Amino acid sequence: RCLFVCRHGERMDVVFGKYWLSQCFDAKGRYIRTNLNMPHSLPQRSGGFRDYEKDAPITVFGCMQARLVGEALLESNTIIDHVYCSPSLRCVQTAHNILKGLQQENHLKIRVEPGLFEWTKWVAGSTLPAWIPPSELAAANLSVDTTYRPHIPISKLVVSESYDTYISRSFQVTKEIISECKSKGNNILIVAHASSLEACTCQLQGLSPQNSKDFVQMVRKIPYLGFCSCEELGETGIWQLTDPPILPLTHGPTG
Amino acid sequence: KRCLFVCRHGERMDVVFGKYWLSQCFDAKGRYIRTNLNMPHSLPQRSGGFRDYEKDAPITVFGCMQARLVGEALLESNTIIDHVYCSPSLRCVQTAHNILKGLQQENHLKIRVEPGLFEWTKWVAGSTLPAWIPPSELAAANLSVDTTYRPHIPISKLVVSESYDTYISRSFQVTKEIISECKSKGNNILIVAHASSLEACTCQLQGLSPQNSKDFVQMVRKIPYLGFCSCEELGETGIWQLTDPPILPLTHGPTGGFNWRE
Repeated sequence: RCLFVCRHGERMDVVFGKYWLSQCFDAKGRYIRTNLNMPHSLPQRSGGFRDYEKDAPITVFGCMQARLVGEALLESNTIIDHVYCSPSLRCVQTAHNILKGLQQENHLKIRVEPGLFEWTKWVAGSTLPAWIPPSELAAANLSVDTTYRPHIPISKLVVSESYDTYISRSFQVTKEIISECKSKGNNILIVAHASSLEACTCQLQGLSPQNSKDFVQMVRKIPYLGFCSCEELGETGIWQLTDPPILPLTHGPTG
Repeated sequence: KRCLFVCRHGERMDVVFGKYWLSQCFDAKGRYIRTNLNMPHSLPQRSGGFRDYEKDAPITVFGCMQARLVGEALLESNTIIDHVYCSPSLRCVQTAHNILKGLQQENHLKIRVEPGLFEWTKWVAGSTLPAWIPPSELAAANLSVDTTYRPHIPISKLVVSESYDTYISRSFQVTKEIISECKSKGNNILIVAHASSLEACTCQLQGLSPQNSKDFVQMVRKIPYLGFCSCEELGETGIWQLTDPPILPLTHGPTGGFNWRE
């Protein structure tokens, strides 16, 4: 029926900088917040807090951005039946807070899908980031499904992949996600990255894939929690872009 | 100890959505139809209709949240607030109200609306002051305002298109009046007002020399929303000095991407 793709919320490493860990972790590794936009606590990572370097969480206003989207979906009576998300912490946290706003934290389990991760050229680093596994996510108070079997596993991701690769696996996973939810529920929410909003949806329309230049141009346009929607053309296998069921979310900075 | 806290209002509708945010939000009949998640679900009705919003804009949803977090931080630091005053601008009143909610003092503290805390009237467009909402109408619209309170500088005493050092002066007098009336009835005072107010209300209180207008404006434009400065007094002396704020600062960025799509 309907596919909703949206981008994650505000990130710590963007608002507070590349050296943000020095602003919230002391010598002994204790978390000490220095700003009201930093969350009261952060999950423990199986490996230490330097794993946050490559996999930063969302800010307190990131949680709000997500929650308002959640609440907006509830106010418009848009029922989400399954939620998928990228393995990035920021994406999981965004997905979780959308559910809080949806009043469905204790009825839906988020399906962490590595195939939804962004184009690996934009990794700020040499290797893939250490992601927090589903089991360890659930224990950090994020509503994930430890049962879920990913269509693309972590090992299948090529470090520093190419445009054609990324676009291809984006299409496969979306197609796969669309298949395994046909029998169960009407609407599907993907919570992922700016790139995901374009790559995952381009062929869904039946329109030819735009080249990498016109794709970067399209990706820089998407805001935090930027939210798009696709409707199924009867049962034709092509989906067209609909007007989203909620209003857009715009705000400035502190100044 | 005895502290004075001065903080700027939260994010404004007319900055985020522009001078003509009304044309977006209100239809021909005067019905409020929000077009963004950062717009509140409703707005208070005004005496002269929605066109009164032109020069007295409300805060945004994120503006409300900013105020809420600051209130919650104050509660977490165990900072008791005994009195709260605000500029008569709707944005300041609403900011103060949401600070009280985070503080869990909505139904205990009553905000004192004080026209002398209003910003420099040179920044008001036209040759006429904003159609402010009176305290009685404010209470009726769910903002914990003190209807009893009698302002030190009423609306009629405000000079339209006033000069810098006049603004500087009345800011100084009003702060001193506010301090003086609260001396016997408690310790900590919160003032919720404008960017200019942080330097204006506290400069000469600390004996410091006010800056000239040009240097003043430059400083003013750096103060973030809910920017929060603090002053402490040495016992019963009337000598005030700057102190570290008893809460953390608040910083966040914009929504990003494009402002307009499709």
